[PDB]
Amino acid sequence: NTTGVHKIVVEQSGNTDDFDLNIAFGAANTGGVAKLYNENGEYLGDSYLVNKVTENKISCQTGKEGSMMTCAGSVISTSEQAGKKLKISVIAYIDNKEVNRLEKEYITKGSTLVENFSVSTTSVE
Repeated sequence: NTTGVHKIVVEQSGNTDDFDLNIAFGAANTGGVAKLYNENGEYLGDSYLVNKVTENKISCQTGKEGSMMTCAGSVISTSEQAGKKLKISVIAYIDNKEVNRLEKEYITKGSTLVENFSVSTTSVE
């Protein structure tokens, strides 16, 4: 069964001040639209959108009847200096069992860097 607590953790490290990290989370339950919760179990709404993430770790999860979760993100550089690095890890879980992972490293070239990513708990290999 694919039904359980669907969770996606986004982590950033490096020159975090020289980038803008924008992430959006969406999920589905066996009943319909899923409620979203943070690590402390606080309700976030049915869509969780964080613009210019300042935290080094962002987490989003469903209830026990979750069927899917998607995380879409964008990385935009805010520096004219080349060689600024951002490390991103996107880890997907179903009942605290890792089901998917994306590891990315972004490096500035002097021009505006516009990068995107999309990770889901139900992505087929």
